[PDB]
Amino acid sequence: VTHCLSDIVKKEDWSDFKFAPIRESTVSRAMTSRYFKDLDKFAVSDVIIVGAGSSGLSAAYVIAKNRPDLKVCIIESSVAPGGGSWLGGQLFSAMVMRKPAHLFLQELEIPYEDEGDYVVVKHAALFISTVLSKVLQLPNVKLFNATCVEDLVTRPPTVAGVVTNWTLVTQAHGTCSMDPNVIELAGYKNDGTRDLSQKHGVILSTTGHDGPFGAFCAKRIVDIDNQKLGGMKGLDMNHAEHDVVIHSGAYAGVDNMYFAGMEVAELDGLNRMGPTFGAMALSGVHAAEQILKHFAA
Amino acid sequence: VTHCLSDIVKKEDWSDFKFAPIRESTVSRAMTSRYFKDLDKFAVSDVIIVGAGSSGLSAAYVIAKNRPDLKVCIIESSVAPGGGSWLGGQLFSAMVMRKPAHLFLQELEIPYEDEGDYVVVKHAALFISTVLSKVLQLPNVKLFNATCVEDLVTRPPTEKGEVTVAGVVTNWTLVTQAHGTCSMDPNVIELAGYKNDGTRDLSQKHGVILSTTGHDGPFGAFCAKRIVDIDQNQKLGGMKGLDMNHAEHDVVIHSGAYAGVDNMYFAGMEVAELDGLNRMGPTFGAMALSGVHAAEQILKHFA
Amino acid sequence: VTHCLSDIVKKEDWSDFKFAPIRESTVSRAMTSRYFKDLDKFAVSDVIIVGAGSSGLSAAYVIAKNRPDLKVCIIESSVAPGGGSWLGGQLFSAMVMRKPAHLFLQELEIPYEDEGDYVVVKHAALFISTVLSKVLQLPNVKLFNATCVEDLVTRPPTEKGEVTVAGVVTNWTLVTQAHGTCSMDPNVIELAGYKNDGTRDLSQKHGVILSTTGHDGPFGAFCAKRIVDIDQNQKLGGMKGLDMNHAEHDVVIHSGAYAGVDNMYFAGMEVAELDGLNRMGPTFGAMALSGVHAAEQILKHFA
Amino acid sequence: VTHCLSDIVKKEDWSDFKFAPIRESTVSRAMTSRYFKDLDKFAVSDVIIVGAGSSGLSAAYVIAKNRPDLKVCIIESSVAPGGGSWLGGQLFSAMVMRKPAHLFLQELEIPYEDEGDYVVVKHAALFISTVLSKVLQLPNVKLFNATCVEDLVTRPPTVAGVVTNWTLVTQAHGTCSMDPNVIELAGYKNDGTRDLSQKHGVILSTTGHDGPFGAFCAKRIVDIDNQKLGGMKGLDMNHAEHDVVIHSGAYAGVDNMYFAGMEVAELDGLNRMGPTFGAMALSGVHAAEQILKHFAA
Amino acid sequence: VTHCLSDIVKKEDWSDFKFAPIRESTVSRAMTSRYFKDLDKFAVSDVIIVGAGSSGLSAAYVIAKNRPDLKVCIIESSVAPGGGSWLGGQLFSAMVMRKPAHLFLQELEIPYEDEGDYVVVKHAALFISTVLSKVLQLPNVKLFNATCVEDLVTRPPTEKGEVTVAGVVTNWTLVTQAHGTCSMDPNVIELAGYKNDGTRDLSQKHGVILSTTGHDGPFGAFCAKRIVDIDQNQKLGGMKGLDMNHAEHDVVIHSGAYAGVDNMYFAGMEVAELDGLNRMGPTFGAMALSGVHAAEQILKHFA
Amino acid sequence: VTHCLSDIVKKEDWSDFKFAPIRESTVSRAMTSRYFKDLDKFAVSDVIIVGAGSSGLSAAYVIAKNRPDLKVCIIESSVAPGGGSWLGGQLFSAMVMRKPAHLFLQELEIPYEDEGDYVVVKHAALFISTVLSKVLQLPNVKLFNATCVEDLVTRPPTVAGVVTNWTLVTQAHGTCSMDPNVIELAGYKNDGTRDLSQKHGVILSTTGHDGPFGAFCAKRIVDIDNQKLGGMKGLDMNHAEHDVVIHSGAYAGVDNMYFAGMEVAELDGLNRMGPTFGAMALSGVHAAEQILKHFAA
Ligand SMILES: C[C@H](/N=C/C(=O)O)C(=O)[C@H](O)COP(=O)(O)OP(=O)(O)OC[C@H]1O[C@@H](n2cnc3c(N)ncnc32)[C@H](O)[C@@H]1O
Ligand SMILES: C[C@H](/N=C/C(=O)O)C(=O)[C@H](O)COP(=O)(O)OP(=O)(O)OC[C@H]1O[C@@H](n2cnc3c(N)ncnc32)[C@H](O)[C@@H]1O
Ligand SMILES: C[C@H](/N=C/C(=O)O)C(=O)[C@H](O)COP(=O)(O)OP(=O)(O)OC[C@H]1O[C@@H](n2cnc3c(N)ncnc32)[C@H](O)[C@@H]1O
Ligand SMILES: C[C@H](/N=C/C(=O)O)C(=O)[C@H](O)COP(=O)(O)OP(=O)(O)OC[C@H]1O[C@@H](n2cnc3c(N)ncnc32)[C@H](O)[C@@H]1O
Ligand SMILES: C[C@H](/N=C/C(=O)O)C(=O)[C@H](O)COP(=O)(O)OP(=O)(O)OC[C@H]1O[C@@H](n2cnc3c(N)ncnc32)[C@H](O)[C@@H]1O
Ligand SMILES: C[C@H](/N=C/C(=O)O)C(=O)[C@H](O)COP(=O)(O)OP(=O)(O)OC[C@H]1O[C@@H](n2cnc3c(N)ncnc32)[C@H](O)[C@@H]1O
Repeated sequence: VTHCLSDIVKKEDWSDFKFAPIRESTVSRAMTSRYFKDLDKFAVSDVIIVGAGSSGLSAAYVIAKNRPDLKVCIIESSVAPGGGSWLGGQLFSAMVMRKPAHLFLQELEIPYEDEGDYVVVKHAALFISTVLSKVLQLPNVKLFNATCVEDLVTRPPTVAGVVTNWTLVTQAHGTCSMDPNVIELAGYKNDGTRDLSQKHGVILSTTGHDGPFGAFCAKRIVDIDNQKLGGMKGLDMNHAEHDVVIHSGAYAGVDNMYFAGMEVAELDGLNRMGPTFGAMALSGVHAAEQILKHFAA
Repeated sequence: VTHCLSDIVKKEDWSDFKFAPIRESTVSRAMTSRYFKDLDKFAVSDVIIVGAGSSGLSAAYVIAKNRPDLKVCIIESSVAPGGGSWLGGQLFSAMVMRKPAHLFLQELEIPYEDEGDYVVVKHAALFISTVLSKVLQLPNVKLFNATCVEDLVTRPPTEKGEVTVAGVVTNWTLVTQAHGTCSMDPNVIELAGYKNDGTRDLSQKHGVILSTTGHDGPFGAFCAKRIVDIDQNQKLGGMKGLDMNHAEHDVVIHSGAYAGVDNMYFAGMEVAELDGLNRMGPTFGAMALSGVHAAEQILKHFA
Repeated sequence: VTHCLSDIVKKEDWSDFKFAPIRESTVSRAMTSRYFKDLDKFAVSDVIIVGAGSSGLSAAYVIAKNRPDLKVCIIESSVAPGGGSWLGGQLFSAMVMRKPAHLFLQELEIPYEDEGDYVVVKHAALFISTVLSKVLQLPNVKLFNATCVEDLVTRPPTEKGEVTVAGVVTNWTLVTQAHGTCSMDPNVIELAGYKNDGTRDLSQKHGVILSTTGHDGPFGAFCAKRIVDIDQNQKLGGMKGLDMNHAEHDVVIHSGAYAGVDNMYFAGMEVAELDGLNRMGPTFGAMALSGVHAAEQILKHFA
Repeated sequence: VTHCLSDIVKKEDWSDFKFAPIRESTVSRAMTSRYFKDLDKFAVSDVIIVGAGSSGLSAAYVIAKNRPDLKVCIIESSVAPGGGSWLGGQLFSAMVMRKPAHLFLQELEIPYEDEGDYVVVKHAALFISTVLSKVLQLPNVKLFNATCVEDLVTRPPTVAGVVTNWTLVTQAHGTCSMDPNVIELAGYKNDGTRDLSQKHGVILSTTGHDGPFGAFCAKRIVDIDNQKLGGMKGLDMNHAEHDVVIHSGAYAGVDNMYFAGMEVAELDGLNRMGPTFGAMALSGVHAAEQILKHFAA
Repeated sequence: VTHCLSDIVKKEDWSDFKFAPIRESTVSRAMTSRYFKDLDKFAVSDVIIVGAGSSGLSAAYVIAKNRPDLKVCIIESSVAPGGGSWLGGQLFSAMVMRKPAHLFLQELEIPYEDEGDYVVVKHAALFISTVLSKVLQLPNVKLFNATCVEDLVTRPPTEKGEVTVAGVVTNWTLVTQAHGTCSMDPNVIELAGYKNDGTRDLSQKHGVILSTTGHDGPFGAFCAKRIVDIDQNQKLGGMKGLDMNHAEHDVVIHSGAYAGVDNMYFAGMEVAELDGLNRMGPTFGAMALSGVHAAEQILKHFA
Repeated sequence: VTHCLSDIVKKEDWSDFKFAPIRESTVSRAMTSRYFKDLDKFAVSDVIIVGAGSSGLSAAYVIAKNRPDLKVCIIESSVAPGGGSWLGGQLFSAMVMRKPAHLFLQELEIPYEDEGDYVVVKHAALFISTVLSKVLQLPNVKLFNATCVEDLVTRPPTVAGVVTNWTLVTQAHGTCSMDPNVIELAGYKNDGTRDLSQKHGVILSTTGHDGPFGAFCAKRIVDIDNQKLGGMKGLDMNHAEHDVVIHSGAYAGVDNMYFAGMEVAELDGLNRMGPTFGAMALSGVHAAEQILKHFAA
């Protein structure tokens, strides 16, 4: 039997095992210094992705892989990212993805079972953990998990950033009050006005349809903007997956604002697809394409 | 600007995009058929790992990588696996691991920042997502997430002790969390080693349970408490104060075979609860390496 | 009618008013940079005070005023500090303090009504807001509010006892209140006195914990219970009935160094829970003066 | 080592320490007598301030300091006053105030760190505790904390007072029922009609935007009055802080009614500012100016 | 068709009806002034009755009717007094009382149906509303409803026992129910018998507590549990099974002075919890008569 | 010392005390037989009063005292009747009643403190317990407490009864489902049609403004009927108490339907009065007058 310590630990009872000694504050400072550096670096971001589910992570991979220089800030309200992609339907495991979504799986080197017009990843968790791993390895991506977007930063008749807090704080806003923080989009001067020498940053909202804060940016934009929440319709896989992919990308009516995933179905009043995931990944690819074109222009 | 569909979607507006058509029942049947196959195949398992946190997943990797033929059944009560390893401390990100835990990171190809006597993974999420990915790709590993162990399957006492494990009693976590409120029976996952009359077959290797359910949360230290509750010759030590030097050392050394019960193994913070050890707070080297230690003992059992 | 802007706002409708312009990220960075500096500076503290109620804040004032060079780290689980001192009894306002506690009020310049053997501050809120203001102005005091102590950092037993304190284990209170529900690790604040290998440096003064977490609420008497839970040579006395004469006397006298644990101090109603003393109800002289007593002992330790 | 008892306690073990003996009822009566005197005195008030957060307390200081003769009744639903000013953003400590808000800090002798166009108070708690201390020391200010305004006292087509209860009672109104009390504004006779020989009292509502009873008086006035709740818009510090300060003061459509703080943003549909506090203090100053002018006329 | 306003309202549409005018503050001051007078007058009481249920209210009537000069202070945690006597069993109405409890009904002029060995009040609500009405009319009785006893005021041990009662610790019930969640101090109500230095005045009759808090609900058997919790020479018997013959007999006989504590009395179902007696279910004769028995002993104390 | 047992119990230790022996089932049957007799008798009622608070009980007394022959069915959702009349305001005790409400107190022989234009009952609980006692003593009044009205029984374009359940069942309707019972008004045949030889029964709804089921019949009538819920306005004692008394009685738009108490303020959009109780009692008297006239015609 062989493992990473086979050459270092020679006693069967592991009596010769040891860690190098440590002081508790060394650990605290190592963590906190790095988190402040993140908060400082990403206080102005090029791309803010709200929601690290299948659509948001798929988009994050394509964006960051193509433009490793861009600061991609991912805000995820739950402790565990991945949203609704840890399971298939009814607590079962298998993740069905219709072709050509398998081309995304090949790119990420995610194995699957080919069934002709669709493929199956043997566990939804395998897809999402793989995408997470690959996204997180990229140099200018930051995952702020346990952190919720509570509002939008705006400028008079565009988005200009997001308003953030610890999720557990947001969930206690009903119950002394606790202010949020802010993450700003690229493109402004120290007087708060537009700097046209800079490319404007963008928000991609991929907060799904479900859960405590589902379809968050859609509701807030509708709350402020002429626009109404379409409302997700009944389940119809052929029409739902097609429309979600096609409708994903730039939002008409607000500048520098993008959507993907099931949030698009809520906003545009499209069908839903239930336990199949091709459109989540590919809507992320589509949104990412449009976002990458914005930064190339 | 290139991506996986660049060769087949040529319209800027994606108007030429399409999925192959589908019928809803095809998707349903594709999912359900597979889940039953899993339930049928793993109804008798060689290794049952309770809790897919850092220590459980680290152990799973070492076991399954070394013995890809063993049925390794991972039961995880939460929807998302990974337990307490998606964050560092106080909702911050960085994962500190003391050397020699960095050798495990090297094996898994997880990048880190070397600070001398310890290293830092830039996000805890990077560690746990990577281990998950590599574990789940193995051919005889199954993750039953959203599924809780709520009791042990046992056989009567022997010379080895009062408690003799033979499997776990399972349910959907959401069902378990409603038991206090018409009642809903559990399922069972059995360990290898028994005949069709329920008695031991000594020609067969007995399966094992590795419990790695941590110390915290709704079901923390589950198997430790159940074993103590069944056998009053044993007691819960109770996790003591934070002391990184002593806690990480002791958790690693004390992980593995549990003295009073046969075919029963522990790793991670559940060991600290059971043996009354110190805790270490936001450092993770002992979680990975206690899993490695338990895995070694389990592999030797099957050798 | 005059106010701070009378010289720069001349329009009755304030149409000539303006702020200097600002960028949102400037504000964010101004806040976050400072909080990290605090976390870095106080990661090793000289005095850790658990609970910013009347007794904790009174102690903090005496300690920091006498020794402004000491890092005095105040951990308070609630958003608003002040604990039980924003009101008198039954939601009424007046704060009764028996003499000689009025001498403390004089030092803090808190006005009161003299009734002979006792005095009355016209609102409890006036006492606690004033002490808070004066404490927070001191240069090496830090208030980490919305932050809970959920465990102790320890070192192995010595001749001084079973429990040896070396810091506190911390988290955002809202996280602590969710532990029963993916798990979230704590942070640590360490006491002065240890080297980079985690062992004691006898050339350095050991830091101290003063626990003043009261008797009531979600985390009442936290350190008393944790110390009792770790060392079974000690037990929780349990707060007895209301008896103002005996309760206030005993709480003041019993406050200070805890007999069984080194570098550990108590004041306020937590002392009553630990030593099994009477309670006093809506009178506050013993809270302030027990803080003074504990502060004296702590200053002597550092002298 | 020296403290307030160094000349009175001479034993190291404090064995010579003693309190003067007391009877429990002496303490009870001292508290209750004073609270009834308060209830009696302030049953008719000149200024009722609803909400003791940054804006309400800032206004209370300016009003009471300039007119120490006026009965200023502060109603605060929480046990601890101070509202949302015990923290900065995301549970961090520092309180950023843009100039000229620093002139308010100088007046209250609150130390700060000067950063050019803005200043920083090292802990939000230092600002709010200092203002509280200074406000509470004034002779005709009363803080009724743990007490909630549940409704308004009115007279046919003005405000004439507030309807009060213990907050914990208000929070149980959903669950035998429990009547409120009343606090009346100055200006009426014993038959309940207007006494024009008296100056009419005023309400200043500063109940914020957040929490269990946020924007209370705004919602209730809109409920009764032609007026609609504007609804707080997205975060934009330049426009939010400017407008909140400017819009604070007398409400158009109801006589003797004033607003300040974030309640103004909800009512008038303004932007929000997130974790900066200059407009809270200065909107209170502005409202206080208008209120003081009403009582001077 | 006649009613109280027939002589002053002559219009069929009541258009000539009117109230005398009023100012809102007149009403407020009328209420608050009176409540403070109550708090001031009863701050020292002769008899403190904890719980305004059937047994407490029955005792109150007998005590106050016989000695109208005594300050009888009734503390009731609920908004509505009457405890468990607004209904019979299983939400049905009828109140069964075994003879000789019917003699109490006769004294209170409560009509009943005579069934031989027992009688029936047609609605439990009729019994409890009538006793309430007659009790509240007495000149030195005060009902502090919506007010909970959450502790006892005590003095140090004597020859009479470990626990020596000197009053009760009070708060608004809604505050007490929030203690587990900034902390809120209680008030105090003191028993007659002490001087201004808090010590006993042997020239004065000591006041008494009668606890009648039942067995059930949020604060059931409060004083029994507190007395047991303070003095470990005593234990909670625990209410046993239902046995009407033995339960009603024993509750009546065992009610009155508590053996281990001076100036302390019990009646009703709290006695069953304390002494470990049977329960009786939906019959109420023992509640009324145990109150009578306790009242007799209390009156003899003051005689 | 003398009590009801002084001639029966002669031992100081009460050792000679005894109850006559009993069998547990004797007690059960005595209770249950009587409750079924009530359910049977009142299954058709002449007057159904919904809510046994100050207004409903005041009305019940006047109705039943004048017409002891009428079956008066009082439905009360709480275990304890009395609604909001066990306390004055802010958990204080005193009950202020403006004249001429004192004439009602004299009739019920409730002592009070005369203060000129108003009187004070020393405890609200004294008023409500006295009225309860006197109402419950009447021969054809039944109090079904712990019982909630969940809906109305109707006949096509009138009320014809109420739909009832145990309150604890009603409160679990959100969580296997549990059907209600019915209480019918007098006036119908066994085929369910109107019997014009009989006087139609009436509903008086006095369910207040507050609590879990406040203003129940007002909301349900508005739900079905042309009519809108006025909504209770601000506190103004002079106008509120006058209007509540005047507006109490027959509802225009539904036949055989009456209101009194604060439910009238919700329905007709009137002011509220806070902690004064004259209008509650007198609105009950007014409603009772109209109801008694209906049964006299
Ligand atoms: C195909 C399947 N079902 C279809 C059907 O049933 O018809 C399905 O719903 C998809 O898996 C959804 O994927 P998508 O990426 O659109 O959203 P979701 O997985 O919920 O991810 C959203 C993520 O967004 C997070 N989130 C949600 N709201 C917020 C917020 N305000 N701030 C930060 N993060 C937020 C949330 O925690 C989650 O991780
Ligand atoms: C080092 C750090 N902090 C130390 C300190 O603060 O002192 C720390 O606690 C570690 O991250 C814990 O790692 P470990 O693998 O021991 O447990 P955890 O991450 O809780 O994983 C346990 C997993 O086990 C799951 N689980 C818990 N109970 C059950 C059950 N009965 N059935 C199935 N799954 C269960 C649970 O959801 C979770 O995913
Ligand atoms: C005299 C009066 N009544 C006596 C009686 O009724 O008999 C009375 O109880 C005093 O006001 C209590 O003063 P003290 O300073 O002992 O405690 P408290 O005011 O509860 O302050 C404790 C503080 O400590 C905080 N706290 C409590 N637990 C924790 C924790 N684990 N970590 C951090 N902070 C904690 C808590 O939020 C609070 O602010
Ligand atoms: C600048 C910052 N954030 C801006 C942003 O996020 O965009 C911010 O929100 C300010 O700190 C708010 O200050 P403001 O004084 O407007 O309100 P707040 O601090 O909530 O104080 C309101 C006070 O009013 C109290 N309160 C609230 N409602 C009531 C009521 N009905 N009766 C009595 N008191 C009440 C409440 O407890 C609290 O103390
Ligand atoms: C005979 C019947 N059933 C017997 C059986 O089922 O076997 C039965 O239980 C009797 O009705 C009980 O009468 P009793 O007077 O003992 O108590 P109860 O009616 O609960 O009245 C207690 C009162 O006491 C109150 N209370 C209870 N605890 C407290 C407290 N700590 N402070 C103030 N008041 C308190 C409570 O609200 C209540 O009103
Ligand atoms: C004057 C004072 N305050 C004025 C102000 O604040 O402005 C005040 O509100 C009065 O005391 C109210 O008297 P009223 O008789 O109108 O109602 P209330 O005492 O709530 O009685 C209603 C009764 O009706 C009951 N109830 C309420 N809903 C139902 C239902 N659906 N079925 C049966 N019973 C019901 C409820 O339990 C209660 O006992």
